[PDB]
Amino acid sequence: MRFNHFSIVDKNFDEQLAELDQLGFRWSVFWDEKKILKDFLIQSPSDMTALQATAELDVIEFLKSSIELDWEIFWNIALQLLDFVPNFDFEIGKAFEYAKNSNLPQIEAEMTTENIISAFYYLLCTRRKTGMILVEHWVSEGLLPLDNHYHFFNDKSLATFDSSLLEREVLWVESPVDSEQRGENDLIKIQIIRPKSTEKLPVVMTASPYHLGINDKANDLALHDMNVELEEKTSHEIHVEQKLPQKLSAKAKELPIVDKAPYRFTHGWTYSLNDYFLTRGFASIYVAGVGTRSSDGFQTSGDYQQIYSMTAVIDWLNGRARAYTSRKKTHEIKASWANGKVAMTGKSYLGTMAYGAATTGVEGLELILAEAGISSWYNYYRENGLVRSPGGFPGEDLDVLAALTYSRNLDGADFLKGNAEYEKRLAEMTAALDRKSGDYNQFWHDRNYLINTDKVKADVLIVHGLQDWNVTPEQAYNFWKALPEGHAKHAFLHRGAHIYMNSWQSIDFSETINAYFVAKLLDRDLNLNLPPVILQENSKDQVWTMMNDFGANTQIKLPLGKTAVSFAQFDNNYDDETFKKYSKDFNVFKKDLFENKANEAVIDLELPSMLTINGPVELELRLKLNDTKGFLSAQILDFGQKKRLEDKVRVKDFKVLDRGRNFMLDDLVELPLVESPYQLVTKGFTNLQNQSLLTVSDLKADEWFTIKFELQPTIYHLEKADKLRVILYSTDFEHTVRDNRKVTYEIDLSQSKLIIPIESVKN
Amino acid sequence: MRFNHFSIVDKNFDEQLAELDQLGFRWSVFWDEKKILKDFLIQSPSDMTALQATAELDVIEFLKSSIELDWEIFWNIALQLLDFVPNFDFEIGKAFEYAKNSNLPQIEAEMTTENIISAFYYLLCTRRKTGMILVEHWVSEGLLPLDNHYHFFNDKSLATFDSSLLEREVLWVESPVDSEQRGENDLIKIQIIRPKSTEKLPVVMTASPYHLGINDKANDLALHDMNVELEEKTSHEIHVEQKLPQKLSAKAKELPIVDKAPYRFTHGWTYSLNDYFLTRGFASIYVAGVGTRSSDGFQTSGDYQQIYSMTAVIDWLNGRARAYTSRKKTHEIKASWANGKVAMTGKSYLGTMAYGAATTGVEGLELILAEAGISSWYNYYRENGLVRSPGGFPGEDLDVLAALTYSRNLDGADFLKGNAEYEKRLAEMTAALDRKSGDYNQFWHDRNYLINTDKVKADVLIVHGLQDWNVTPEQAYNFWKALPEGHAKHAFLHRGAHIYMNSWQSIDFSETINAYFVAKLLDRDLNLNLPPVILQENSKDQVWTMMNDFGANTQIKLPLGKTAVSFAQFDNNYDDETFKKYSKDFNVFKKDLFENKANEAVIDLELPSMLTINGPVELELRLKLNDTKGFLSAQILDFGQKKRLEDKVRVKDFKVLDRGRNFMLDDLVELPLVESPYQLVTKGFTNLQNQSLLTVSDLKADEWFTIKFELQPTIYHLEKADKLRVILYSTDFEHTVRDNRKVTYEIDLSQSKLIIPIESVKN
Repeated sequence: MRFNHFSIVDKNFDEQLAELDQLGFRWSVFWDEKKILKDFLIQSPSDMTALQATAELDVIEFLKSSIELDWEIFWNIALQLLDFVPNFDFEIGKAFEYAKNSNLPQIEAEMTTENIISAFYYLLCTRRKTGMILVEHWVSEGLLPLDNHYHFFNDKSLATFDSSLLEREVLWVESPVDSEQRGENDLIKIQIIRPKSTEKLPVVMTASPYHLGINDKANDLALHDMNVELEEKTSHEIHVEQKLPQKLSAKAKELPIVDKAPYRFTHGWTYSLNDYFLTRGFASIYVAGVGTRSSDGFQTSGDYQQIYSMTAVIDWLNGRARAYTSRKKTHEIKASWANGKVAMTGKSYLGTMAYGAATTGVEGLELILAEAGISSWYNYYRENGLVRSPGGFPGEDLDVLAALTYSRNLDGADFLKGNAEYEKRLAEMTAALDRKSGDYNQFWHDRNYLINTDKVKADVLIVHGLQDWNVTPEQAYNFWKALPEGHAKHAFLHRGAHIYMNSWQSIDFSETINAYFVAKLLDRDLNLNLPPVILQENSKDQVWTMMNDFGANTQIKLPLGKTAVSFAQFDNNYDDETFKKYSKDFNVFKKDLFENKANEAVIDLELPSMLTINGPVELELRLKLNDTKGFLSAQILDFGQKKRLEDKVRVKDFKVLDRGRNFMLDDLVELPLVESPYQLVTKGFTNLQNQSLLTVSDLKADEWFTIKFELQPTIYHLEKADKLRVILYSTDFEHTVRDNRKVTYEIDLSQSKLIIPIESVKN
Repeated sequence: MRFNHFSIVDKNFDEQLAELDQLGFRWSVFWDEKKILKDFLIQSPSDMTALQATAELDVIEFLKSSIELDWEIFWNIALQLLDFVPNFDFEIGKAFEYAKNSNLPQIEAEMTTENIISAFYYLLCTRRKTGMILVEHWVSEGLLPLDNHYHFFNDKSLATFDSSLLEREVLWVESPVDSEQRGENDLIKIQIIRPKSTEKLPVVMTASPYHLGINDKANDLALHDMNVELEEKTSHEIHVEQKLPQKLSAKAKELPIVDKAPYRFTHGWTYSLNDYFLTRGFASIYVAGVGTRSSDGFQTSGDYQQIYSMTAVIDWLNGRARAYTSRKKTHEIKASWANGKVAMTGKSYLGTMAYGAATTGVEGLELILAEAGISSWYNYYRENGLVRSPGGFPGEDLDVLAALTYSRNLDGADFLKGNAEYEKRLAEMTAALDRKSGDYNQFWHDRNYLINTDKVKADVLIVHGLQDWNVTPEQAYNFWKALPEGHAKHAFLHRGAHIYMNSWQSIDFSETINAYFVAKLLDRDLNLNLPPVILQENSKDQVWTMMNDFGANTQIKLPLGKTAVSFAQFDNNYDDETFKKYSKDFNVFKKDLFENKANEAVIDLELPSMLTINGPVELELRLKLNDTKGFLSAQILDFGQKKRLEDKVRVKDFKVLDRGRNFMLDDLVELPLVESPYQLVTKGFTNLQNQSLLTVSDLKADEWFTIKFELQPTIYHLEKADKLRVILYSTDFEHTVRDNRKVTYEIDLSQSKLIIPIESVKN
């Protein structure tokens, strides 16, 4: 196995001794090393009598013997404390080497009392085989009491807050939006989970429109039919201007103020990362926003009205907004328990709200941890003037999502009063989507946060899977690039798909975030020094590395032509039998597509030297077709039998992650390295009539022309022997419209090039 | 969706009113029905303002209106309380019908105050769509306080015990066994989890050798090679006698007695069913037994020494055995908090310990809930004088399991002191297994609990999957049949494989067990009337029914011959290329086998009339082969495209099952009904030299002979149009040894019959 640590903060010896002292390890520099070892074991929750010290002695016998401590014996014992099984996982007497091969943090210096003290200090910061760093594992076993006070170790907050004393309250924040123009402010319900504390508490907020329930039936009924014809566009230029929603201010009111919230709740969805923080002194707040269960308004899905319905919570936490005990607005409640500092978490739609909220510059929002989020809704349901369904979900669009998350209709009483207004507004949204052209427009522009990144003041932490074709990498890439120069930002890019990564064995993600959260939300110094991007290497088992940026400046060019006279063509139309079996199951189409058994142009490129792709690949193509309309599709896969990481996790151990003290037990998981015949590196699409998103032009039939479009950005490393399978085609029975007209594409490969941004590395 | 209830206990009106009163619903027979409805909603944790009463009014408006209550309005509201979404899951105004089609308990009588009161009473006993009965759902939301006192409703214990006050203690019970003959009693470590209570507490014990860890490496290394030759047997008769282990008594000792256990623990594996009971006033005790981590002895795996190491715990709970605070035996501890009543739970090895423990007749052991358990170890690793690996695990045997569960070696300090003795005893076990003949012997006889069922005094509840080929149905079937006449016994047979069934949406299993457990462990009357067997119907979605017995007396006979001159033959030997690809992956072999693409004899039988198989199928065959040794294999599958239940569960909802108050949240799951080309009904194997397990006979080559052997028992219903695919063959690359010698089998189909026990049903 292999470990990777990014959460270990370097500390001086005096600092180390002081922190150890706080944990009950009161040592001095002139103590004997075996005495320090003995005290370390005795003061801990571990069972000394079960530990083996050497090939011939257990720990007790070793302590009684005259044999002196060396690094091998130290590691024999340390690995056992880290949950490794001696004689089976590792060889007693070769523990030092085993630790080295596992990439565990190790002190490499002479055996002295001072060096031994540091080895123990950092051992406490080290991940166990079962997913938790030693110190937290021991804390969960009783090392420290549950006193509901902050206790820090290596700049991390420990789980010293009693989860049995958590308060679960409900209240409505008065937002400055009127999504349905009723002439009143929309009240937004929020759920609060906070530990007991004698001091103001930071907040970890998750804005989830899914939180209070989902409407699957309405979702399936709104689903769009992909089996339609591709409409031709007229030469024209698209014009847009940015206009932010006007904040509505509620009048003055002399209402009485209550101390505690009268309404409470017990069950609710939670993000395991938020739970981890609850016992570490961080309250959680979940908001569903406008158009959701128990709240007012329409499900404006993505625009700034929804963003403001969420950020109102932050205003309330900072005493800049009003909250009531109920929707009757008879009593007001204040955030007397909060310090006003906030951090947003969650993936997908939740990460999307974090990006959006960040672009408002709201004070108090200190940082966002946006995972698999959307920075511009247009790219989630479209691509270069084309209708492009999210990976795995054909027929989906913003109106289908609106129907899914308009949870107000989940309550019969609410359905009765607001269903009419809802359908009216959903129909208006559906027409605004313009699935006919698939072009960018004002409606989409109002859901593009990239144009407001200049207002971002919060630190930005981005998490994104490089095999996530649902919420494409461009989403993270674009926000990353639009952020002003010198802005505090970091990205974690893994190889999974649309999944979380806070329960993995290969990286100390939660512990790293812990350090970052305490510094930003508790007003402390951030001693943690993280690189620009933390990347999980492809074709490697549990290997993580660091990069300087996402998107390199250097680039090499590979011609698609193998000769000076190389032409390639393929049809758009399939036989009616094959066309209908591809439309019924896009997975069979993908299989054939990848194996060159469908209408396509395949180019197998032998790689010159090893290289690391870092950024969006560009496709410069010279083609022609016998029609005045059409689009092009392209997929690039790492072709050939080889071990590669799957995009779906596998379980390592069940319920070994304790988010407190027998609180929300979680499983330890990890992406498996398995042999595959190939793997998708990146893909992209473009409407041949869209030279750019804003300009549509006429297309001339039977005439040669050249197009330049980028594919999804990514970071992928290839060896000099690997092969890149470039697939060019039209209809994609998973993303684009399915038009079966008789058209023929012809590509001049010798005039076609593949531009690839590569990590210079300065190897 | 469809629900099935077996936990609802019938109660008189006076009883109903009294129980409702205890929940805070203080009603009288002369109250108006709308007033009762109003009080019911107001006194509950539900949100009245979100509920819809009619197609035009919400509940509040309905209460204010003059419209009277009828059964349709009642169900409109009841379905919402049961978590169904009005207007989407069901049609407002047609709620009564929807409830009927979902098989929900319904009162069918005139609308009166008395009938309305009963409808509410039983509504509280009814399962919600999300997996919990209404009353328990509301209790988890605060309907009743956490007072650590027993509260009963419809004969079920409610979750009124505070999980935050659970005590987790460790101690060692002095067993009466000396598995390694050291001249001392083996101390057995136990983990106790008990809620706070002012009265003696029943106990729910789980004997799990896996509990404290498993040794996967040792498991893989002990794995046996299946690619070996089949040895011929000599005519002889096997002789066995039953001899129980002599209980060793520890001498007297004047040790001081402590009040509370000094040793404690925090983390540990638990069975969700046991957790469910913790908050309902039932303590949990987990034991790993002899040869496990922190306990003395060898891993005797299955014999009565291991059984006694577990039952010693029950003796201690009843003041008949000594327990110490530590292995130093300096202080004694007594079970002052226990009432002495015990119930055993768990599946597989754990269910096996329950069967075994039951055959000892130990006082205090009131009942066992044995799931997928083994009643005789021989059948788990053998079948009719043949080595037959557990389904899915080729090469496994008792010694491989011993290596897996000898968890004492997981501690380095223990490895040092007892590894030598361990390997010595494991080698002795391996030789005793006699994989050469595969015959029954004394070693196996000492691990056969079926011969001691006359000593069973505890009620017996059996749970077993009819698609579990790991731990075959014969295990449950045999114990069921050996139980003395009139003995209290019940069986739940589902269609899953080696899985649990206490978190399903289609059956109220936990609630049924709740009622059974309180009556038996708390000395109360058992008013619950359960049928002999609760069976989940095949080829049906969420349908459960009841049967009078497992194994019918009636039987029909189907000839395998389609004509008077019908012969069939097949080889044993395959080409060396095919033989090695089948040995590397038995799944490809099974695929070919089922699709008649391997060396086999297939008989497609058209069924005359519909029928329900109930018991073991018998195969009377007349065959011959050119050899003096060999075995026969047979599999019978329900052939043909049709919707069938898979043997693996699918998730319905995440974390909706609360085992307390935000305690051990669990997912609601269910076996999915999907279309399949076929499905295995039953299979069996036999050594042609074994007329019976105890008599081995010589085999004559090129000579006709007839054999009669049974396949695995089961209950499967077939329609008159279904087809039974009977497959006869030799080598099974999943269960039996892989001998590729050149032999030819010939079967006389006209002299061969299929005897099938059928449920008379008296249709």
